[PDB]
Amino acid sequence: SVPPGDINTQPGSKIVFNAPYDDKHTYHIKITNAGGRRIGWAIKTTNMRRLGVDPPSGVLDPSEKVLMAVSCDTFNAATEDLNNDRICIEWTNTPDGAAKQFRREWFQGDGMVRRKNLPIEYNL
Amino acid sequence: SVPPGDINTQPGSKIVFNAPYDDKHTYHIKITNAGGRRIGWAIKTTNMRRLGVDPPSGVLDPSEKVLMAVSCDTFNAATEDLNNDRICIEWTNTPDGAAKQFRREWFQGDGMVRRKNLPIEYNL
Amino acid sequence: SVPPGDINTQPGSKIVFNAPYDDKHTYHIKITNAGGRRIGWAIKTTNMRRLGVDPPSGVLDPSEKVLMAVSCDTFNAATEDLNNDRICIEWTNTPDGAAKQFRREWFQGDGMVRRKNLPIEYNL
Amino acid sequence: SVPPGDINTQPGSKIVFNAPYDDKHTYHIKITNAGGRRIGWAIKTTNMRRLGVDPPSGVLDPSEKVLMAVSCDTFNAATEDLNNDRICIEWTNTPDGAAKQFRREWFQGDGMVRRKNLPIEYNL
Repeated sequence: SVPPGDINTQPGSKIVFNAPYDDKHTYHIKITNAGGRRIGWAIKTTNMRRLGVDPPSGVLDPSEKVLMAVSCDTFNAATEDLNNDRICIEWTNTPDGAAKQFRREWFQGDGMVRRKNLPIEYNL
Repeated sequence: SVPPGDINTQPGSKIVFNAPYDDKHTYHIKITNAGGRRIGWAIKTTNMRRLGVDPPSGVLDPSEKVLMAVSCDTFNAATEDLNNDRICIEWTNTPDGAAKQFRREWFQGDGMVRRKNLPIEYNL
Repeated sequence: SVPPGDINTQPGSKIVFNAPYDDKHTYHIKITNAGGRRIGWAIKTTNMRRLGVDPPSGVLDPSEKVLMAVSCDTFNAATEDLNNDRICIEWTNTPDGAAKQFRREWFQGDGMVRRKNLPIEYNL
Repeated sequence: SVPPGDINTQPGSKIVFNAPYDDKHTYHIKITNAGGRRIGWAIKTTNMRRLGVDPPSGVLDPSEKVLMAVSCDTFNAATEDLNNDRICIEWTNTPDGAAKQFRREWFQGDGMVRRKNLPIEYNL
């Protein structure tokens, strides 16, 4: 079809997790549909074990926005890696007559898919 | 960046596998860079067990073309599923000064990725 | 008297506030008495208006620890200064036979006072 | 950093103000840097109204010394408080490459601060 529009994030470059890490911390993100047509987006992390999202996917009209929540479980910054965590944002436009309900398919089918990465910075 | 150009396939819609399935059959595909800029492409199947590709990924200048070979091992069209096989083609443009050598990364970064599906039709 | 012992913080260098700034966010800090004797500590910020602490002061035995909560009200990262916020930690040892209850006086007295700074980093 | 060195005073324990109190009396103090490194010092009184200092703060190399002048305005011993006056001496070491010029900051900063009290004795 036609390349999708951009989205806006807050933060818009990274995301910092401040210690101490001995309690489930919950940060937030603002997704904003900068685009002209609707969109479908979905999130992917690098640590299903540690991080958590919700909601993991959705539909946004244009100029519409959403607030999703990232979680971080406890852990041991001493031991684990901290340079390789990331937050992945995928989105694409929605099929000519779509319903407000995310449909995985949209990605699977032939078409264009956009990305954005939000890396996690661990602050000790 | 900028949405990638289209590619051309032969076949361009599906791909049929004719029985009997008692040997390893080897079909072919023609990928053609219809685009204006170089591209990086890579293939994904739905049955790592049954199908096989080669080469699995590459770089194509514009108007350049390639011939890849699909394989199909023996099996038992009685017992297994045949409605769910697929061939996946992913491609994207290449970084402003790239070396002719596919680099996975190209996909990983933030940006645009195109896809095309070639479904496998089993003919009994 | 005798120079006070060190304390440990989590984080231990700075503290990041991630946008968006349209909701009161509440971060935490871990203070830990690395010292050999009891201590009295108290906190000072640079923006009584924006930030907030609690508890603002206390007493910690040795090896004892505390968790204080920093708050951040809403604001307008476009208007305000963001390079000049700081978190101040002051502590000193306690009088030979003290009761666990912070006493301002301890500072006002004759002897030694230790300071540690936690600067606030605003992440947009 | 590192705990500061001691200083020496003359007097070194108190300071007496002899009546009559019907005129501005001007006493003196000798501050002496007993320490190994430079220092920054500053004075605080308990009666901005009655007492006065000058100079109020300075820098002293090691073994260097200074003479500051305390003032005492007229008043009415017969009724005013006389048990609560004090003279406060604060000092700390100076930043590795400092300019002989007192900088308030030094105190505000990340480090240790020493005190010494000179109480005022009113002699009737």
